[PDB]
Amino acid sequence: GANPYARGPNPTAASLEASAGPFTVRSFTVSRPSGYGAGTVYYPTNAGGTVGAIAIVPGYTARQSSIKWWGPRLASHGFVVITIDTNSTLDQPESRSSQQMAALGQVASLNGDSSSPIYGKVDTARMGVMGWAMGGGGSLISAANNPSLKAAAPQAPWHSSTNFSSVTVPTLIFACENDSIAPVASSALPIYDSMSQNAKQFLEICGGSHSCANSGNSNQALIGKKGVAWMKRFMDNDTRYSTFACENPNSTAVCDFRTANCS
Ligand SMILES: O=C(O)c1ccc(C(=O)OCCO)cc1
Repeated sequence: GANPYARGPNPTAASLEASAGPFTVRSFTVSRPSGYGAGTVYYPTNAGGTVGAIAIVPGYTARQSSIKWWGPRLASHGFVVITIDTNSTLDQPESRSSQQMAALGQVASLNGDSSSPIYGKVDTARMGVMGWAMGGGGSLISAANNPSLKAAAPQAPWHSSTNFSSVTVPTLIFACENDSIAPVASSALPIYDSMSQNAKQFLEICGGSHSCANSGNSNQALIGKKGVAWMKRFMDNDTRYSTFACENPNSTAVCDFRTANCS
């Protein structure tokens, strides 16, 4: 019958482009981080069923502020979102992946903690990974190592190897045209081209610096619609989002669009 994971009203371009989704969001600071530096958990208060969880990691030198906008944007659509600070702001992609996974593990633990605001709010079997730059590379390593993850959506990713041919997890790569830190042509695009087994998409923002998908970006309507639609489609199996997830958005803000194996 019905998809047991579907949450929220039927989507529209306007409802996905809006600053906020349909659910009320609250947040808390993790009192004792397990395996990472610090975290903030964003959650819907009124989703109507258990929701999946997404862990988001910053880039080199960076903190939760760089990635914070995703917490309310995704949680308002029916997700538990943990944004993390790493043990060191100078940790590399492998370590960022371990930390990201440790954060997912703690979100799973908090689902079982009767003192937590997310007690019984999480479907621990449905998880996703995001992150910026080295954190984007960490997210891809997470996906490679943990193929039960349901979706990945890194931004301006970098890793010392571009070979992510082992990834079977649906992966959306946000890229920034004018990235001077992790140039598209040597980083995000080779990573995208490596992936052969999965649903995948590539979305490059015209004129974007390395921070083009960070908090305070000027394309939150398009980037947020894409990120939410990809997570809805693949973490929730929610085919109401198939077109939003798979379409070329036909946008003057998009300077490179690719997709494969999307339905
Ligand atoms: O996470 C980062 O922001 C970060 C990512 C990549 C690099 C880097 O030096 O890549 C070399 C090629 O451009 C440095 C910082």
